[PDB]
Amino acid sequence: MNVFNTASDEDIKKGLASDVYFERTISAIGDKCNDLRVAMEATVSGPLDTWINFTGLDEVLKLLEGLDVDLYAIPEGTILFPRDANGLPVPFIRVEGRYCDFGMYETAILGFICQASGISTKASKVRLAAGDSPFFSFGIRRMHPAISPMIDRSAYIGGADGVSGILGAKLIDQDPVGTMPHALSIMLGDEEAWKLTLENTKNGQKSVLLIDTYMDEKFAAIKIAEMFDKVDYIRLDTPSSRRGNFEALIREVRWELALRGRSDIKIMVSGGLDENTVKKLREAGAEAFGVGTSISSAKPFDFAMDIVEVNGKPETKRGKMSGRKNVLRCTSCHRIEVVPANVQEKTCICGGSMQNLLVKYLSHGKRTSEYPRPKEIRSRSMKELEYFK
Amino acid sequence: MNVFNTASDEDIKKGLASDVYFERTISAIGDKCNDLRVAMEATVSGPLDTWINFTGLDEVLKLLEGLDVDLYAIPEGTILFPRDANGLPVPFIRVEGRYCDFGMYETAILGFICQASGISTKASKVRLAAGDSPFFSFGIRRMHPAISPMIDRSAYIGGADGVSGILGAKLIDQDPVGTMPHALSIMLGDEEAWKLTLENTKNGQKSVLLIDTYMDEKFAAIKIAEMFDKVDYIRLDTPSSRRGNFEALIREVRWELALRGRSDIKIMVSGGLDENTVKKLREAGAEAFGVGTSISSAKPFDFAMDIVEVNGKPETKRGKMSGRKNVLRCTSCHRIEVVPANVQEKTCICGGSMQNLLVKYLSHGKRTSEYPRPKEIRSRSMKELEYFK
Amino acid sequence: WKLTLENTKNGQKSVLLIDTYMDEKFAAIKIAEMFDKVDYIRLDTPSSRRGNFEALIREVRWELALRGRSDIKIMVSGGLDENTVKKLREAGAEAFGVGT
Amino acid sequence: MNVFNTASDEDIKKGLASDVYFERTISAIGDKCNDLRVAMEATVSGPLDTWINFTGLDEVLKLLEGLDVDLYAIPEGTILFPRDANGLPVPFIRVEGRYCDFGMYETAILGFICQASGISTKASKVRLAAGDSPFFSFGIRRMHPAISPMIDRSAYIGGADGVSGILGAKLIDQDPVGTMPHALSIMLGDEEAWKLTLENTKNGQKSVLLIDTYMDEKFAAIKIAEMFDKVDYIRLDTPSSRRGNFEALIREVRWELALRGRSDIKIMVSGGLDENTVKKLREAGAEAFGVGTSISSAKPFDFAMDIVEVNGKPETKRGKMSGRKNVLRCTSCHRIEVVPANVQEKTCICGGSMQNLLVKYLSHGKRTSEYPRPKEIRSRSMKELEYFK
Ligand SMILES: O=C(O)c1ccc[n+]([C@@H]2O[C@H](COP(=O)([O-])O)[C@@H](O)[C@H]2O)c1
Ligand SMILES: O=C(O)c1ccc[n+]([C@@H]2O[C@H](COP(=O)([O-])O)[C@@H](O)[C@H]2O)c1
Ligand SMILES: O=C(O)c1ccc[n+]([C@@H]2O[C@H](COP(=O)([O-])O)[C@@H](O)[C@H]2O)c1
Ligand SMILES: O=C(O)c1ccc[n+]([C@@H]2O[C@H](COP(=O)([O-])O)[C@@H](O)[C@H]2O)c1
Repeated sequence: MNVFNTASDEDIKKGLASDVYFERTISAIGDKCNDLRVAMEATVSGPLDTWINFTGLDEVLKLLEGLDVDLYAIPEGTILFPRDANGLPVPFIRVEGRYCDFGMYETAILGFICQASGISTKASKVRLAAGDSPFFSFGIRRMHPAISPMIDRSAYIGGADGVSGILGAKLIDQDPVGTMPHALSIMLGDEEAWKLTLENTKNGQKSVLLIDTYMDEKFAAIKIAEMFDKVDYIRLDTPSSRRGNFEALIREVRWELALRGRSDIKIMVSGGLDENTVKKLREAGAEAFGVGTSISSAKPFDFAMDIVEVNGKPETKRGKMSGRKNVLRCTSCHRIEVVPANVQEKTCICGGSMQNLLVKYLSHGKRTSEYPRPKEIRSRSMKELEYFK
Repeated sequence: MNVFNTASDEDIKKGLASDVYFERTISAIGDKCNDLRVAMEATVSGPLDTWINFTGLDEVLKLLEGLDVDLYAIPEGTILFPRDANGLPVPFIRVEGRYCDFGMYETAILGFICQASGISTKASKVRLAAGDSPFFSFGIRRMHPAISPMIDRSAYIGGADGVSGILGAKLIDQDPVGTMPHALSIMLGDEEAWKLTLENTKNGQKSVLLIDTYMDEKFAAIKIAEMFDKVDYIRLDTPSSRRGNFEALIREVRWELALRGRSDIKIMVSGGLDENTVKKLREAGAEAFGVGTSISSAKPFDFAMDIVEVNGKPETKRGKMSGRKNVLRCTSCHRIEVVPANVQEKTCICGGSMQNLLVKYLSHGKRTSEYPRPKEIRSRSMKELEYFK
Repeated sequence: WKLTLENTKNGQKSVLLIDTYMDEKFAAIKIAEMFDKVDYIRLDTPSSRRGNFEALIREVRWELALRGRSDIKIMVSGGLDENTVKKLREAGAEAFGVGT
Repeated sequence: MNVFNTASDEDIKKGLASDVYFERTISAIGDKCNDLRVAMEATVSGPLDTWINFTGLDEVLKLLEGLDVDLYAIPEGTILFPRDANGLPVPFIRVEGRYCDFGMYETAILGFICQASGISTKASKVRLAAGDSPFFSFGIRRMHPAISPMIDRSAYIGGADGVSGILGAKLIDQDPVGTMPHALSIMLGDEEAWKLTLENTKNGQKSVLLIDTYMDEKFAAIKIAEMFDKVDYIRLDTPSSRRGNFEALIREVRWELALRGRSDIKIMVSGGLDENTVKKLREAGAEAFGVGTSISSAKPFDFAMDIVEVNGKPETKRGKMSGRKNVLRCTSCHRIEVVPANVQEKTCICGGSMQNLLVKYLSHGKRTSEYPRPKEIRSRSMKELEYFK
């Protein structure tokens, strides 16, 4: 339909971004369509050995808005495990209405939550490792450009303090983050590149200088210390083959700077960073992190959507549990317990009462509240990430 | 800019889908821009323990067409390793021109080849395992819908005989593939669902019936054998928790059918399939495969783009090899050898002569040939996949 | 099933083997809404159908409670071990037939 | 019923050695009994990563003789894998008749083949490792005495040249094997014990002297060499805690004997022997082996018996393949292929023709041939063990 190999928002809204057997089956159903009301629930088949930071539901609402459907879901930014206290699959969203009215959208709805959720969950992990130190989403270049804005949104909501993509920055309503590339230094030499970068950085923003382009990080650090003065960060993006012991290198640089009484210069690292990498380099002395691929490429959660009830009667296939359900959670020990939809709360001297986490976002196609902006959502997940060490 | 969290083709064409430090650095360069001609080469830092089936270059050409740049690259569908006979990084594409003229596109260019390449490479692996048996791309639902068309294109070029997505089908100029979903059987019961599916399938296409919704695959298979007649395939999408030994189950079904002299009914499997899974189930008796997540979620190759020459002089950073280069390959023992761009061919009694694999696709922004359609490209990769067992 | 029930007397609990033809889940529903005095339901799931015996057992227990028949207890058997027993018990199995 | 916790032959013949639910179910069936003819086949669920040397069928015939049943089976001593060329379970015996007529015997029939088969299969393994060297079944003391005769029978049929048990010896029609115990040496001292043993050994039999009771095997070996003359074997049953390197010790002894030109004295080992142990000690110089626990305690094969057809119609449960079946094998490349009972032979240019391995041993309760004696059976398994390295 368009220039690149992508689906326009129109196309996806028309049911064009889907597996053909859906429209073909709806077509086969024909007249019976009018008489088939169902409730479908999305659950995680995917990785069960990890909690998840739910994200991407905003996209689902924009898609289903208008159809005569009811939509329940766990708010984005909520963190929990895929199975509850008793090993039951936790339903993340429930859709109700005439099957033929939205059935062709299964592909898109899953797509909206699988990939986004893996991203935000990976970012929350990095968030835990980075501690008080700032980290940024630097990985849109590893994924197809068309989805670069949602990648940065999920990395942000997941915990990133900032983002490098222009469009994602816009979406989360923050200024894009950026330092200087090796290119500048390869074209103009270090000195010229460093001077230019400093002359071009204004208040409100910190100075960052890339130093591993030509020299050894240690001598490049000395040269900068005794050449400039207003340099906030020094960034090391050490080539893989020079990374014998990145931690030892970072200690060496910090020592060499303090010796010259320039321990005011902070260190930022980037390049093939991970939560493990981040934790180690931080204990080594790195105070800022540029994290890309590990986050932008997070494996998606394997969400599945199934009809759990038909025309009021619980009905499913082998492997699924039938009936509409709610997701209750203790107001205290954040314990979960999936229950039949006719149960709204449950007591538990363990920690007060258990209240439903599901929330109605659409009623007959209409929104039931104003949707939170990214900042509000990541403010929620940071509070929720609290209960996870 | 648009409804969903995506970048429109306009946005990406405007340099909007990128890391801000690129435009910011180009901006800083200012007047010097006119005097900075560079050649940048994309190489695989990514997985080195595997060959790659290069895909996504078509998207790169549509992006760079118009800029006053020269573009060299390895044609899509070429299969090779990231390092050559002597462990040197193989350059997959080279761009030449004023740095400020395209420098902001680094993010998009990488995005176009990293993710697509992982997909097509994973599909070639499945292609090797499926043997003569047909397999289809069934995984767009795991990834964001906006990029569903490129996913199916790469799975196709990589070896898939067919694809389930509507838009991807259109792009590769083939009819979308589809069978029947559990939903149909959950709403109308098996019998009704099976009868409907058969009545709704026309010549040119084979009949496929999903059987694991309510019954045990074995008894559902008997019931179908002695109930219908014109049923080409039987599809098993056995729930994970019922998959004690999927291979043994498949043998059991095949035996039970032959006993009733209905070995004409073929078996198709789907659900969490892998190349290993595919190889085993095929040795077990499965004759068709629906492969999703393992392919749609393939890890991306970690491509990196660097300035390798400036205003005619070889120049790079630590970790990269400078100078423009060519990629020569033996016409026989498909051996590779990266060399300086002033070397077009090399002899080698090992197998004739070594000829350059790089091909000029853009000259001063103009195409230098008509771009191949998906069918032509996968016809190339199947020939190339020949030299790989 | 009818024969087994008619043939079981007081002092002893009723036990019905359910995995012979149907999927344990649907066989469990069918029994719940067909009988009433069935103490135990026994699953001797064939090895090749045992993808995740624990998950299957949870599925059955849920499907029964939904129909308010959580009074029906579950017994497992077939290639059981102390490890197997500990896991299936945490899964919801209340009786075990342990052989080999 | 008797002194010890055993089932008399009467008890087992009466259906007393069984799981109660069998008679209880037959009882429940009542009048329908007259109308329920079935065919049940025994298959190996058990270890599938190994071939099996089938044994114990003789016991099954003595149990079923008289009942109006037909019995097919693979002859004892046949060696093969549990699954055929295509991964299908191989049926080892088939019983046909009124279910109520023998159904209570399932427990006993399985018991007769599971444990015996593990024993004979383990012995064939030791047989392969022992090579040309003789080994004996020495393990009845680890198992309940009541079944000591069947243990030695299976170890013999499996490959043992001799057996230590009195009753088992009788059953295989051979003289029991025996050397001298530590007791004799603990009560009378070595010299007296050795002299007594020699004075008490007659022609036809070799002399064997236990030497590790008091001295170091090396010095005890010297002492014997220069004290006696007609000593055929020297037996080392070195205590576990003295077995630092049993192989090195054995080499040391052999050297010390040859030095004194007494390499005519052969060495026999015993104590915690295995096929691996046997292979190593044999390469070390041991020429005879006393093998116990590893054989007498062999894990049983997990045989299962199921109704595969009812009143002429193929019928089974999930997990089993229905219908009566035959087991065909190539007269050459000893390949197997289970097929429907209406197939007696199959061609295969691979190696002549495939002929049925199943053999009718009972017809209406009557034997259809004279049953082979143990010697004939192990003569068969040694020929069959040929095709296994
Ligand atoms: O400097 C920036 O603002 C910047 C923004 C986005 C990505 N990057 C670069 O891309 C690399 C990190 O991506 P990755 O996948 O190796 O983690 C690292 O070498 C950075 O120099 C750099
Ligand atoms: O039937 C189709 O045409 C079809 C097209 C695309 C995806 N699917 C389904 O999605 C599942 C396979 O995706 P996956 O990631 O588990 O490999 C499998 O259970 C199929 O039933 C099915
Ligand atoms: O139901 C009984 O009373 C019964 C008594 C003894 C043994 N069994 C069966 O034998 C199997 C268990 O033995 P095992 O070695 O697999 O643990 C299991 O499938 C049961 O159905 C069953
Ligand atoms: O000497 C015999 O005739 C003899 C007959 C049967 C068993 N044994 C002994 O029992 C031991 C071997 O049994 P095992 O289970 O350790 O292999 C070994 O120490 C022998 O001395 C010895």
